[PDB]
Amino acid sequence: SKAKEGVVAAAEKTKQGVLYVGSKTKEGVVHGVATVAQVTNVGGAVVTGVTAVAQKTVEGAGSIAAATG
Amino acid sequence: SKAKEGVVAAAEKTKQEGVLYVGSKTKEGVVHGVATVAQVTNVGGAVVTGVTAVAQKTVEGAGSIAAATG
Amino acid sequence: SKAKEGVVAAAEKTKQEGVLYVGSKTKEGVVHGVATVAQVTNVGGAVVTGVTAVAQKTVEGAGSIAAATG
Amino acid sequence: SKAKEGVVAAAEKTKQEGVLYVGSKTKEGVVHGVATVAQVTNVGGAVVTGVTAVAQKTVEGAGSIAAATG
Amino acid sequence: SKAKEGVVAAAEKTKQEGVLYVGSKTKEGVVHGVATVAQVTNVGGAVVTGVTAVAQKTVEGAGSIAAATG
Amino acid sequence: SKAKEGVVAAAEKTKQEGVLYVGSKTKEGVVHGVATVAQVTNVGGAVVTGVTAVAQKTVEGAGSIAAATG
Amino acid sequence: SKAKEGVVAAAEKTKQEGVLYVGSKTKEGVVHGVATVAQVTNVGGAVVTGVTAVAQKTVEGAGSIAAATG
Amino acid sequence: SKAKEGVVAAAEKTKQEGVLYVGSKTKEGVVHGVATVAQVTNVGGAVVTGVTAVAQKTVEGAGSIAAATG
Amino acid sequence: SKAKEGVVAAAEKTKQEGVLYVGSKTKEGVVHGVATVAQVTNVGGAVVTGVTAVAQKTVEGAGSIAAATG
Amino acid sequence: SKAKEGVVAAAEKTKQEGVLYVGSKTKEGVVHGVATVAQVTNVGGAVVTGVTAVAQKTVEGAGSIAAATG
Repeated sequence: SKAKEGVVAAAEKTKQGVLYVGSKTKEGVVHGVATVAQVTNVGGAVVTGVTAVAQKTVEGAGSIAAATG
Repeated sequence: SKAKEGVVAAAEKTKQEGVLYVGSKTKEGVVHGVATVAQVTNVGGAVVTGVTAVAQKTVEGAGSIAAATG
Repeated sequence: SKAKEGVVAAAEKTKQEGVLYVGSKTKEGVVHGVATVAQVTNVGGAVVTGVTAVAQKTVEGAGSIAAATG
Repeated sequence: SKAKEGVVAAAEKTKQEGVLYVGSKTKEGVVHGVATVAQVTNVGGAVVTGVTAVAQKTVEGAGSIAAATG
Repeated sequence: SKAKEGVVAAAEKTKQEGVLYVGSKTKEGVVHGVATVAQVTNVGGAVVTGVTAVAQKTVEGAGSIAAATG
Repeated sequence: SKAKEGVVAAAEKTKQEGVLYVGSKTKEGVVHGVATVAQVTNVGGAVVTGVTAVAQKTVEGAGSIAAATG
Repeated sequence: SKAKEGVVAAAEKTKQEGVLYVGSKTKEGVVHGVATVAQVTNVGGAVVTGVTAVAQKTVEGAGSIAAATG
Repeated sequence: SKAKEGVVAAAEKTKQEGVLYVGSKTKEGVVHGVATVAQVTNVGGAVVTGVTAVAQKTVEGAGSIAAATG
Repeated sequence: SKAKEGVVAAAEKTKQEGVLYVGSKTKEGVVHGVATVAQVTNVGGAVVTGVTAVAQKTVEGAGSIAAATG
Repeated sequence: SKAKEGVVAAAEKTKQEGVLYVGSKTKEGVVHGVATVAQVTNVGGAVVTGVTAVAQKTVEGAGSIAAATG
């Protein structure tokens, strides 16, 4: 009895400045997340560009659980 | 008895000057944010994509992803 | 009786003039952030990709990744 | 009974003029952040990739990665 | 009964003028951050890659990695 | 008594399945043809100027360019 | 008494398959033809200026270019 | 009494499956043809300037260039 | 009496499957033709300037360049 | 009486499967043809200047260049 499952228990969180970005381009090609022709979780930040800035980003209580077959 | 299942349990949160400037000047931008050509794709946090991509204070709290397969 | 599972228990967090300047100038950038050509890919912290990539104070607290295989 | 399991228990965290400047200039940049051509790939801390890549005060606290094989 | 497992219990953390200038200039840059061509690949601390790569004060506190064979 | 003359004396001629093929393909070309100032110019042959310039059997007989300046 | 003359005596002629192929493919070309100043000029042969310049059988007979300046 | 003349005196001619192939493929070419001044110039043969410059059977007979300056 | 003249006399001609192939493939070429001044120039032979410069059977008979300066 | 003259009496000609193949492949070439000044120049034969410079059968008979300068 094939059963390609995935057994997941996942979370908790019980709680109780200047930024400047200047840019100039010409003829840019960007591919953020591709898939050509197999899972792809994301639980934190994925930043993609020609200029990519990430500040104070991934702060607290993440969970990723994957399964397969 | 094939059963391509997935046993999910994913949630909890029982919680009891600022300047941002972005100036840009492009020419001929070709952007593909999230593609799929011819298999699942979860997202539980930020996915930023551009020619200029800024992300500040984004993912804070109780982020949960389960996955299974077919 | 195949069962290609992933047995997961994963999280918790129980709590109780800064200047950033980025200046750029390009010509003919070709950027591929996360590809897959023709295979799991978890992401639990930051993935930053560009021609200028700056990450500050990013991954602080309670990250968990569990994977399986078939 | 072939069962390519991954047995995971993973986390916890129970708590109780800074200047950054980045200046760049390029011509003809080709950047591939995370590729896969034709295989798990966990990520629990930062992955920074560019032509100029700066990571400051990044991975501070409670990270866990668990993998399996098949 | 081949069961290619990975048996993981992994974490804890129970707590109780900084200037960074980076300037650059290139021409015709080709960067590949993390490739895989044709295989587990964990990451539990910072992975920086570029023509100019600066990582300051990054991996500070409570990481854990565990993998399996195959 | 200035006299900044010019004597031009220039003419006479007392005369008693070839295949040509040109293909061109351009993206974003820019031409300037003969002149720009911020100064005479006598022409009696071909001045051919382009991104693809072909001149076949052009100047034949009694080309008689005269010039004089002061 | 200045007389910044020039005296020109210049002409006469008392005269009693073939395959040419050109293919050109360019991208982002820039051409400046024969002059730019910020100054006499006499032409009687083919002045050909291009990115692909072909001149066949051009100057035949009594090319009589004559110039006299001050 | 200045007289910065010139006696210019020049002409006569009393005359009683060739395959040519050119292929060119360029990217980002810049051509300046003859002159960039910030100055007499007599021409009576072919002046060919390119990134591919072919001159066949050009100057035949009575090329008669005459110059005189002051 | 300044007289900075020129006596130029230049004339006469009393005349009673060739395959040529050129292929060129360049990238990022820069050509300057004959002059960049910040000055007499007589031309009566072929002046060819390129990144591929071919000159076949150019000067034949009665080429009579004549110059006189002061 | 200053006379910075020049004198020339010059010409005459009283005349009563060839395969050529050139290929070229370059990258980042820079050519300057004959002059970069910051000055007489008589030309009587093929001045061929290039990265690939070929001249064939170029000068034949009665090229009777002359000058008398200063």
